[PDB]
Amino acid sequence: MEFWGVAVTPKNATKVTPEEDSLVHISQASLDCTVKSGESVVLSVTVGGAKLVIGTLSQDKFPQISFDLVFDKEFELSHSGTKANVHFIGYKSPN
Amino acid sequence: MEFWGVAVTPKNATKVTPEEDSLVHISQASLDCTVKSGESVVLSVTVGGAKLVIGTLSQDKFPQISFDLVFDKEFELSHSGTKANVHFIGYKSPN
Amino acid sequence: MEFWGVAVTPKNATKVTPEEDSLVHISQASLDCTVKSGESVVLSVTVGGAKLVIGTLSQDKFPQISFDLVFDKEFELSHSGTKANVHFIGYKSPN
Amino acid sequence: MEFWGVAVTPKNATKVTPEEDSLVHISQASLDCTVKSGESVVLSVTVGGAKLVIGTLSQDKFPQISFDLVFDKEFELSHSGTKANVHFIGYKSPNL
Amino acid sequence: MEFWGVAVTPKNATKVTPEEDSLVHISQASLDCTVKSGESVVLSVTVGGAKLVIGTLSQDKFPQISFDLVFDKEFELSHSGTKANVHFIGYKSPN
Ligand code: NA
Repeated sequence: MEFWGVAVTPKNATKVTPEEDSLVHISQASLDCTVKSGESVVLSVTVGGAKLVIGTLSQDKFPQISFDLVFDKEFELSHSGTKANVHFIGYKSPN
Repeated sequence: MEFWGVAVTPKNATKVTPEEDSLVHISQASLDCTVKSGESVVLSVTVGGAKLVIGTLSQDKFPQISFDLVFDKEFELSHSGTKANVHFIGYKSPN
Repeated sequence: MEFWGVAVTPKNATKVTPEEDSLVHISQASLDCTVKSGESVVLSVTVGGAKLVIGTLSQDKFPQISFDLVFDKEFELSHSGTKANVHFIGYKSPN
Repeated sequence: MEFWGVAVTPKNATKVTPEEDSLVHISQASLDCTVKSGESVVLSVTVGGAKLVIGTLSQDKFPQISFDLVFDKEFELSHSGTKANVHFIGYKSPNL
Repeated sequence: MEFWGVAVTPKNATKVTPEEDSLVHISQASLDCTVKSGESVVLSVTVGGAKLVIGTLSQDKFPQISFDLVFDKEFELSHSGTKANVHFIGYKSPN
């Protein structure tokens, strides 16, 4: 098992490609605020053309979420925030 | 292990059948809001005869829940919301 | 591993008996509201003559709790609510 | 694996000794209120002469915490509350 | 597994170097308040050239976070608080 993480900025999708026979586990998403805002930051993941909401963050009420997410194939993280980045952390492991 | 997720819309149940000798793990349920609302979105699962509440979401107070649920047999997810979908995410694994 | 859950009603204790060499894992407790109420719903477990509080729920502030509880021997669940049931969910696994 | 739990009262530190080659996993701490109060109940553990905060409870805002704590050796639980007990629950398991 | 915990003070980074083929699992971060404050305490970790936000604590709203973090190599913890320490707790295990 190895540390993994990525910072996802406004208006940009991050593609993540697990290595063959490996997984990416996402444990947490946290706001990295840029400008003070009450905006709702909707987190999404796209896997094989399906886009699912994985939570809503906000600076004042929901600054982070703890998760038990597992990805065996390529996925794309994105969010609706414009006044924050979202930092995803977890780990890689064999599958 | 493999990524798993489903979107559950108002009024309709989603029936999920774990593959033979496999499990579905549900890790999170998150609101995908359609219209701004303070409604309570009661989440239920039906397994065998039995329907159980697995949490209450709301756009403003409880927009997601993190879970450690495991299903070995057919189950049905539904919710009482009318102004949001609920997106369930987790993973499949053996056993 | 197998799905497990129980509904615990006002004023009544629910007894749960793990089979020999099995465990019951409780993952979640959620309010199943009957009448709208601000009451505090204190959750208890009794195991071998010890009674312990395992959380306090409320419809408005704490409608559910996520847990990592393990029971290898008979136990009883009860709560102090009168305007809701509490639905406990998790799984059985080998011990 | 086996159920484990202990009640920790005001002004009483509780020593817990895992069995040899075993661990205690603490999964939850919950307030067992005695007198209605907004006090902050700071939970601490001491292991090997180091005392660390494991969380803060309160009757109104934080009545419980869910944990993934593991202790392989003797430890001591304590808290700062005077108007509640704290109930700690989890399990024992082998640790080889 | 073995108990692991560290106290991280204002203005000081804490470097951790796991043993080879071992990991540090961090399970929680909690404020150890020094003076009453509503400050936001932003938690960060550095792993090589990466620096990621791992949550935001506050004495009044977010005094602790529970998470599932894994570090296999050197890392450094820090936070932006000035009116509290942050206590990070988890366990060491083989990798
Ligand atoms: Na399994």
